[PDB]
Amino acid sequence: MKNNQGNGQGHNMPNDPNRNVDENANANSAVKNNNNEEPSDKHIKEYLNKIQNSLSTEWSPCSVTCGNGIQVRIKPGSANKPKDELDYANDIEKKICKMEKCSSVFNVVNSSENLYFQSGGHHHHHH
Repeated sequence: MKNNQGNGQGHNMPNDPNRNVDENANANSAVKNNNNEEPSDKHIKEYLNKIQNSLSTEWSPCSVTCGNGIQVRIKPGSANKPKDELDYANDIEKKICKMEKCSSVFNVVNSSENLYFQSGGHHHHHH
C-alpha cells in the first residue's frame, strides 16, 4: 500500500496531441492496381546507379505494362574491359521493347507490384 506514483513511464519525449491519426487512411491509399502509369525518370535514373555496382552484360525483361520498356547494361563488346572505366555515355548498351499485353483487352492488377511502391512501412506526419 503506497501513495507514491513511482517511476512509472519514466523519462521520455513528449507526445503530439495536435497530430491526427491518418495511418489507417494511409493504409487504404497505400495500395494501387490496374495502373498503366509508366516508371518515373527519377526511378529509372536511380536504377542506373542501383545496378551500377553490379552492372553486367545481360538481357532483362521490359518491366513495363503499357510503356516503351528499356534496359541498360554494359555493352558485350566492352564486357572484357573493366566496368569501372565504363559509363552510361561511354559504353553502356541499352534497348527498347514495348509490352505485348498492352492490348487494353484484359485488366492487369498491379497489387503484386504494390510492395515496390511501399517501403514496408509508413511514417507519421509532424506539423
